[PDB]
Amino acid sequence: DDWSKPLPPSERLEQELFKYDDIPVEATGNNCPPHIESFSDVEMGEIIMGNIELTRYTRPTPVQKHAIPIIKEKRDLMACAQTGSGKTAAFLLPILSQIYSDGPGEALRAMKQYPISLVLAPTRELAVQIYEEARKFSYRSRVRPCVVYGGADIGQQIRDLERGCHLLVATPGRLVDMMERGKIGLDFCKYLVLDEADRMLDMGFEPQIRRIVEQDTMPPKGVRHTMMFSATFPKEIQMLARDFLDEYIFLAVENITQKVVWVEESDKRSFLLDLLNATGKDSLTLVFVETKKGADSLEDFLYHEGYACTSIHGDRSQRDREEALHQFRSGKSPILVATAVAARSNVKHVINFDLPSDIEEYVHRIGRTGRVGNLGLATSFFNERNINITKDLLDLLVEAKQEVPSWLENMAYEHHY
Amino acid sequence: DDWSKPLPPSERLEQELFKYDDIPVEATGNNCPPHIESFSDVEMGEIIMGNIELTRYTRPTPVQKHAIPIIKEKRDLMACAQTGSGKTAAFLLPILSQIYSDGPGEALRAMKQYPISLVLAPTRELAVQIYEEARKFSYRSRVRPCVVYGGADIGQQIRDLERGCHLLVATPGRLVDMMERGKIGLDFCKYLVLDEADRMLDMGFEPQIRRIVEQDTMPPKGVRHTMMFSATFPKEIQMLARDFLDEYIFLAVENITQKVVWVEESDKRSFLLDLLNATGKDSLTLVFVETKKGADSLEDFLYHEGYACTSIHGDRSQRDREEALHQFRSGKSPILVATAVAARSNVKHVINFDLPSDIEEYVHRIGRTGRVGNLGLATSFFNERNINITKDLLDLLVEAKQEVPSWLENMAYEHHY
RNA sequence: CAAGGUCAUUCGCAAGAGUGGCC
RNA sequence: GGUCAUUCGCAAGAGUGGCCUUGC
Ligand SMILES: [Cl-]
Ligand SMILES: [Cl-]
Ligand SMILES: [Cl-]
Ligand SMILES: [Cl-]
Ligand SMILES: [Cl-]
Ligand SMILES: [Cl-]
Ligand SMILES: [Cl-]
Repeated sequence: DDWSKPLPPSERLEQELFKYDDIPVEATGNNCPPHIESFSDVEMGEIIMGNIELTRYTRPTPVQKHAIPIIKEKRDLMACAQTGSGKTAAFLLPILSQIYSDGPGEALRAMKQYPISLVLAPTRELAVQIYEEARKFSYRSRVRPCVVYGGADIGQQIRDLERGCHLLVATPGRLVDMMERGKIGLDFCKYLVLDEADRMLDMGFEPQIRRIVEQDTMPPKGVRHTMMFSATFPKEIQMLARDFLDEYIFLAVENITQKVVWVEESDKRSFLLDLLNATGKDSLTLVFVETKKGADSLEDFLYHEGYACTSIHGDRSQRDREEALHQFRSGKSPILVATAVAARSNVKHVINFDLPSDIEEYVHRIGRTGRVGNLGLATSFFNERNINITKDLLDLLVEAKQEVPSWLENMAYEHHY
Repeated sequence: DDWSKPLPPSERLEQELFKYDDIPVEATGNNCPPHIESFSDVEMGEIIMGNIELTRYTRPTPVQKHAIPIIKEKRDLMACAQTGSGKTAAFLLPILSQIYSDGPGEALRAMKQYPISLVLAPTRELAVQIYEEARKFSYRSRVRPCVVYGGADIGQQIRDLERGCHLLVATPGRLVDMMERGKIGLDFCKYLVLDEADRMLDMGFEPQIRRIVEQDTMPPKGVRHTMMFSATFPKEIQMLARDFLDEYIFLAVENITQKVVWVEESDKRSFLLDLLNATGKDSLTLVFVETKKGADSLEDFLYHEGYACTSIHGDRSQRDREEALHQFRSGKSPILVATAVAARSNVKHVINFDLPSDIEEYVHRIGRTGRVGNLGLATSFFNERNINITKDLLDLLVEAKQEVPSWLENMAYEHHY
């Protein structure tokens, strides 16, 4: 009855089983656990780490970087995250990891089915999707996932439950039916997550959810560990979160024309001058560069060429920074040269004089333009010093439905394949 | 009382804690388990895999690649391996891995000290060395190693034991002393390894070893798991192995002048012709090349230049191979051109026309010369295509006390550092 | 003094390419 | 055909190193 010990392998089973808008992400709450950079930063045990290998799962998605460490400290979570941010692994990994570590508990040890974990989904296509990922992370484990949803044969689902159910995925209406039929009890449900809670509300599932969570045998908030996921955060969702969550963490996650052009290092100042000379009366331009001395040298160059500009970087005093922000937003010096210091308001044009080394700085940078309904332009200079970001920038431009330079996908092929 | 679960970390403790002759290696026995290429191919659990990370052990030494899989399948082992082959990790990792997996057993649960594992060493230099390696692999575990040796204060060792001892490292004379004093009992010793058994015999420790292993409470062979390590294998060691081991696996692991020279690809045939033209009357030369058609094209070249040579590679029939070995061994065609097919007798000169991609194939190749008391010569041609083996070949030449080309250690610096 | 990113190398993992060897 | 091993490109993890960027 050790649940941290992996079962004997099975290769037949093995082969059967085996976006960018969400990168500005902030979690706020009491003693919020800091976000991780890799699945290695949390110790989720042999089975979980094993099955992570088998999925070929590489790095944690932005939501996974913040959700996973929150879940592992058994803190409730209200997460506003969209379809495609890696929500499923974000809660399935730490929950199962804890289930392996603790085992089934003396109630189910000295023993209808009692799932230790209940995942509620609005639709059949998402319930099955969550279920399929649960089997991949429960492979070679004694934890058996099940899935239960309306619109299909209830007789076959009943037959699957009786083969054992410790993690249950379900749609609200079909789960209510299984408890009236006395096939499921929630008396030992220590983990409850609600996926796409907004859609679950939109589809009219609140009475079933309140019946599942409040009018029956499920342990209350503070005892059970609760997670809510929803793409939008209207007040209806906030009131359900205050009803269902306890001392929780709030986690929150392209009207911009993006142009990438090839510019050799010795041509960058000339290319910049041409972009500035085509800039309107009082449009503000944000010029991002790599190094503090780069920002210093470039502001002097622009001054000697007759452009009213200013500068800001990490070694600037808070006073020097305020002076630059004054001249910039008064329009007197409408060009601001900055390092990463100014990646994290109403800027019309962001120029990546130097592209950054990682795709996340690129997101933060272009996020200073094209704000709240305005039109924004982001122009980036690219050469051989930037192949380290070829593949991630190409993937981003494709997702953003931006024009992709034909030579850029050619260099992604030639370097990565 | 779960021993697979890691303890809370400890920062202070962490930084407190954190050859090439041995690579022709063969294990023979009944259903001998196959050798591994990485520590990952055997599942030694969270704690072990953890602490391997923390020591930064990257790959298994040749002895480890064969010993570890043998130990994990609970097979006795007689290993002829020298100090410096990674013996300690070879038995410490799988033994501790199993102890974590099984725990202490229901005997020690309901409870002088009873070590589950006893390591016997000839000297305190090796006892302390093994003990320090055991602490690195038992960090954050509930398994406590101890070390006990003559020549030091027995009073301090006694008080270390009663803080708990599950893995005991000891010298024979000081151990028997502890069991006469009733401080150590062997009634639960399921793992026994004897390190440098030859030296232990040389130093006169057989009566103590026979008293420890045969005349007291240690479980007999076939019940306990026994491993013997010794640098030499005289018949005295073999008789001790037949008394102490049960259905065991036998594991067995610089009179060659080695020259490395820079040869561009278009110059190799010219360089080879000069080596052949300086070859004695009835000396046999082995010329190793990379590809089968490389071997074909080179035997044709040597033929059209008037050299009696022959060839062998993987796509040659057993008949074609015997014909080539006939002309080679008779002296009629004293040059044999071969791929790796002939790396694994009385060869005077081995020429690595093409250096191999891995350092293991290199030694197997040079092992065909300088055998049975004969000064052998090994000539290797090197260029840009062989930088992948720069550091392994440089390290090997240094250990072999061979002359190192000054340009070779310079290219190791510029590529790896 | 803390964080993070990139680059070199070492190392385990997958996909891919090339080559070698075994039946 | 089927198995195995090595190397190289890339993806991702850990350490060393170098470089750079931030916070105080
Ligand atoms: Cl439903
Ligand atoms: Cl339950
Ligand atoms: Cl200031
Ligand atoms: Cl050793
Ligand atoms: Cl002694
Ligand atoms: Cl014992
Ligand atoms: Cl034949």
